Amino acid sequence: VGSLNCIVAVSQNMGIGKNGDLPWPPLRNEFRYFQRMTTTSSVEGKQNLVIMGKKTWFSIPEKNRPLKGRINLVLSRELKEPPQGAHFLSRSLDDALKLTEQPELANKVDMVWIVGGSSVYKEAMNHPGHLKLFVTRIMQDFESDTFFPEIDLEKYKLLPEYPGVLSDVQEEKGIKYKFEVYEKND
Ligand SMILES: NC(=O)c1ccc[n+]([C@@H]2O[C@H](COP(=O)([O-])OP(=O)(O)OC[C@H]3O[C@@H](n4cnc5c(N)ncnc54)[C@H](OP(=O)(O)O)[C@@H]3O)[C@@H](O)[C@H]2O)c1
Ligand SMILES: Nc1nc(N)c2nc(CN(CO)c3ccc(C(=O)N[C@@H](CCC(=O)O)C(=O)O)cc3)cnc2n1
Repeated sequence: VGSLNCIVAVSQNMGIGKNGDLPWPPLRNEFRYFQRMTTTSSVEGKQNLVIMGKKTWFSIPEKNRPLKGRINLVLSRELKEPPQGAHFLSRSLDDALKLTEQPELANKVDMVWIVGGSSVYKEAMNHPGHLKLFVTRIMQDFESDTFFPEIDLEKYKLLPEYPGVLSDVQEEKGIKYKFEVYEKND
C-alpha cells in the first residue's frame, strides 16, 4: 500500500458536519475534487481505500454507496454486521490499517484515505509517521455540530503547491473556497 492521507472540507469556524450532513449547500466542484483525489491511484492495477466512521458512511446518499472506484471500509464498534454496500468493517483504526498490510490487499490497494469523521481524523492525525492532510478551506462560517481540530503548524507544513491541485480561490454558489495540502513527517 501507499501513503496515508486525510481529506476534509472545513468551514471558517472549523465545522465539518451538521445534522448528519454537510453544513453548507452542495458544492458540485468540491465534491468532484473529493471524488478525483480519493479515486485516483498513482499505481496501475490498484485502487485506493477509503476509511470512514459509521455516521460518515450514512452521510453519503445511498445512491452513491459504496463510493465507486474505491474500496470502502467502515469503522464501527457496535454494528453486528457490515453496513449493506461496505466492502470491509473494522472495529478500530489499527485493525483497518493492518487489513491494508495483508498481502492480497496490499497488492490491490494504493493510497489509504481517511474521510472522517471527527474521531477518525483525530486518531489518524496523531499517528506518527508520514501523513498528508488534503484540506478544503470553505471561507465562510456555517452552523455545525461536528468539527475538525485546528492544525498544528509546528507538525504540519502547508505545501506551496501539489500536483493536480488547483491553488486559485474557487467559488460556487457565492461561497469561496481553496484547496490546501499539509504534510507531516514525525
Ligand atoms: N466536511 C467533511 O469533510 C466531512 C467529512 C466527514 C464527515 N462529515 C460530516 O461529519 C458528520 C459525521 O462525522 P462524525 O464525527 O459525526 O461521525 P463518524 O466518525 O463518521 O462516525 C462515528 C461513529 O463511527 C464509529 N467509529 C468512529 N471512530 C471509530 C474507531 N476509531 N473505531 C471504531 N469505530 C469508530 C462509531 O460507530 P459505532 O457507534 O457503531 O461504534 C462512532 O459512533 C456528518 O455530519 C458528515 O456529513 C464531513
Ligand atoms: N474535501 C472534502 N469534501 C467533502 N464534502 C467531504 N465529505 C466527506 C464526507 N461526506 C459528507 O460529510 C461525503 C458525502 C458524500 C460524498 C459523495 O457522495 N461522494 C461521491 C459523489 C461525487 C459527485 O458528486 O460527483 C463520490 O465521491 O463519488 C462524499 C463525501 C469526507 N471528506 C470530504 N472531503
